Order: sequence, then C-alpha cells, then structure tokens
Amino acid sequence: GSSGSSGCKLCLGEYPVEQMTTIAQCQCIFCTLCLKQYVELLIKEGLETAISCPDAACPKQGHLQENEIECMVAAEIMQRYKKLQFERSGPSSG
Ligand SMILES: [Zn+2]
Ligand SMILES: [Zn+2]
Repeated sequence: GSSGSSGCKLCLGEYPVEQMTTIAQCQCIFCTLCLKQYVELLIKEGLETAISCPDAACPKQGHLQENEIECMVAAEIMQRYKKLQFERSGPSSG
C-alpha cells in the first residue's frame, strides 16, 4: 500500500515524516518549517502564550505543549514564549 507522505494543510506541500511533527493533542501532522513559522509568528507578537493548533478546521482544537515548542524554536526564541507563560498565570489565584 501507499504510505510515507503525510502532506501538509498549511503550505499545501508534500514532505517525508522525517521533516514532520505529529501533534499528540489532535493527531495533527505538519512540516517542521510551517509549525516553526506558526508558533514563532505567534510568540513573536507577545499577546498569547498558548500555542493553539495551526489548523482552523480542527474539530479537536488541540494545543502545542511546551516540549514541542522548545524544540520547534531555538533557545533565543523559546525565551520569548517562556516569559509569556508567566505573564498569564493564575488570573484569579494570587
Ligand atoms: Zn507545511
Ligand atoms: Zn489540530
């Protein structure tokens, strides 16, 4: 049977499982490249830390854990997200 390529719903491009990342939240796979630009573009902003799914048509609307991002982006970048997390912590409990 045919297998190997998982395809992408972001850049509409085909890529090997080698350069892809399967989200263990919404069984959503995407090419590192995209996922990288996605989580990055978001963090870079500095308004929201939670890295939702890069898919607008996600019935599960999963999120991207920290572990994923950590690797996805580089230390220099991660930091930006790391600080963003704290900013939004215990909005009720002090
Ligand atoms: Zn892609
Ligand atoms: Zn998803």
